[PDB]
Amino acid sequence: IGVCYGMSANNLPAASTVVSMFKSNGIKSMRLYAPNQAALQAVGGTGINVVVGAPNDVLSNLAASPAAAASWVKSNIQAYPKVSFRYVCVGNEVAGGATRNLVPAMKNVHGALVAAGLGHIKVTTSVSQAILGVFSPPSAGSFTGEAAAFMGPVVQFLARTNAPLMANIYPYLAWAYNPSAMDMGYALFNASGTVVRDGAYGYQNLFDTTVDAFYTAMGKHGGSSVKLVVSESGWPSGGGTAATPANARFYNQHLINHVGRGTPRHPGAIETYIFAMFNENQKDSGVEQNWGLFYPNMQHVYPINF
Amino acid sequence: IGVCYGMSANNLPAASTVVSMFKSNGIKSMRLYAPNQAALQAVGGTGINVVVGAPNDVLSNLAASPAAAASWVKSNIQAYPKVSFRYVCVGNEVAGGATRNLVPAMKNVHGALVAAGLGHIKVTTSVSQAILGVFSPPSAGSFTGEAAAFMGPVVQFLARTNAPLMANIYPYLAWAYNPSAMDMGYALFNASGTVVRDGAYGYQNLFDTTVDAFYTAMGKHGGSSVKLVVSESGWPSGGGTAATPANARFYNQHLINHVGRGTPRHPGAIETYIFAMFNENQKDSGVEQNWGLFYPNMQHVYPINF
Ligand SMILES: *[C@@H]1O[C@H](CO)[C@@H](O[C@@H]2O[C@H](CO)[C@@H](O)[C@H](O)[C@H]2NC(C)=O)[C@H](O)[C@H]1NC(C)=O
Ligand SMILES: *[C@@H]1O[C@H](CO)[C@@H](O[C@@H]2O[C@H](CO)[C@@H](O)[C@H](O)[C@H]2NC(C)=O)[C@H](O)[C@H]1NC(C)=O
Repeated sequence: IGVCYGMSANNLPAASTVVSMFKSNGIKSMRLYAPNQAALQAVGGTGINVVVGAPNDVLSNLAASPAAAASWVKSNIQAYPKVSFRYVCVGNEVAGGATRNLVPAMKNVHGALVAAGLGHIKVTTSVSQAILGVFSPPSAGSFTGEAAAFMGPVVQFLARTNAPLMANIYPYLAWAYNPSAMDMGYALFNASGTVVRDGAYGYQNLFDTTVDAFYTAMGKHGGSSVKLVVSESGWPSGGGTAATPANARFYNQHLINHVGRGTPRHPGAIETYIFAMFNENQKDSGVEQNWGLFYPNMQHVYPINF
Repeated sequence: IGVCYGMSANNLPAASTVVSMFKSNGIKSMRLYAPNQAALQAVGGTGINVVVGAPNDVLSNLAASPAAAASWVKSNIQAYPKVSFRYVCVGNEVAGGATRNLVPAMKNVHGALVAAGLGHIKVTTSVSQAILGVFSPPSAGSFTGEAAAFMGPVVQFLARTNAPLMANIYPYLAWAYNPSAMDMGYALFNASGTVVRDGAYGYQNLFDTTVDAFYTAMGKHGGSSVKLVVSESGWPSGGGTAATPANARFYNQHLINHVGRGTPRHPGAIETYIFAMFNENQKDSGVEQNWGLFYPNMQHVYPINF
């Protein structure tokens, strides 16, 4: 399992301490939202797989100038030969007109990587579950109209480069939108006795439903060979309805034990990253400040066996 | 929210006055059942979105001749450059053998719109909730055998053109059909909790159930990417059981406050049109003459905030 190393806080431990926590807890992969020099210098030579992101504010530059892309790769990838880079995630939940820069930026970063002999590092992007117009039933999975406009080209690029699509999937957020619309147990991996039939397949949790819905949506744009990586998933420990340490532990521990089995339509391990390592005090007040597995003081918010 | 501007009456205010009422009340969209000249002249330059219909009696002509369709578009659409046209609704609850002319007519109108540089105006059709063979539970939603025959091609045409399907949904009529079959509160938006449990999903009102049933039916015909627009919905203020100003206000005010959040399986705003602006004295005696938000003299039948 992997863990997202969010840094929107002013009281987190230093990078080398965090890298050490990953190692002592058995966390194999780390997702960074930007090429933080401290984190990259510290994670090198530790064996931890790294997903490094190109933040949304640099997308325009990477799309507009392939030279800028080669420079980005040189300064943030080639500069750290000891780091086990796995993917370069270009953008995170890019929206609006900025989506037009997505494919061009990915193409330019991809070209720069291959040229440096670093072509084993796959280029992808991370999308929100909100781009799904239909998630239930999974067999009818489709992207919304707006999303379909840019997702078509994105999915086709991933298919031709043999790169996976990254998706931030949060059963908690789908449920919290309207608590009366579905049983909480369905979103929490606690829906005993509940089997929602979709043709020949039976679903027991919202995570599987959403993952399979994404796969169906991708298949409609020529992406039947594209794998899905869950780049974010978690449950808040406070700040909102059902956001408690007990529910967060239940969700995350069940998630960890579940991803190796896969979904009804897609058996097999699903690469997953839990959001997030620490509670981040500089995010919005409410659930947003309570997504951490650890408190800034390094104490577990709740027990977890990775 | 939008409002249907029905004209089956002999004592309604002039079109320019009606348009003034739309503005002063905050009604953003208007549905016309025919390209009424007085109305189209009066609504131009107001910003009010317009759904214009091609009445059932002109369907065979539009289907048989591309030239007739181009002429219809020229006289009723191109002739009003100041009108904010949103959709062209070809037919309203077309039934029997006339349904064979549906797709041909839509194709011809669509072709004419594109050639004129008005391809942004989507072509659709409006169907009755009566074409649903099963509406409960929503996961089992499906069209009647007869409806399925023509709905397949209709939904497929809509999917290919990125146009929505319009549906006239009336919880009142479904309930009034057999009052013992369901609690009136369920139809009126006054149920306390979950009335229908569908797998992990909970429905507390008939409106949501019907909308989701339509989505399921469409998905079964290749229309999982097709959005639904509620082209009509309301509650009568007199002329029948439970038809009172208090119940009509309750239903309509709750609908207005509800549609922005969507349904259990389709969260998000649902484009909705309330039937209707005025009570229409040339309709059948009973509930049919009491669907209005306003009396012909322009007084509110009941207080409403849009
Ligand atoms: C997982 O689901 C079970 C079964 O619904 C939950 O256990 C019930 O919890 C309620 C709490 O009010 C009790 O009244 C019931 O008696 C419990 N059922 C049984 C069989 O003991 C359990 O709380 C859920 N777990 C989590 C973490 O939400
Ligand atoms: C909406 O539902 C409420 C609650 O069921 C109705 O109010 C109750 O009506 C009964 C009459 O049978 C009274 O005895 C209760 O005291 C009322 N409860 C409350 C809290 O007021 C209400 O009448 C319904 N509204 C509509 C328009 O049907």
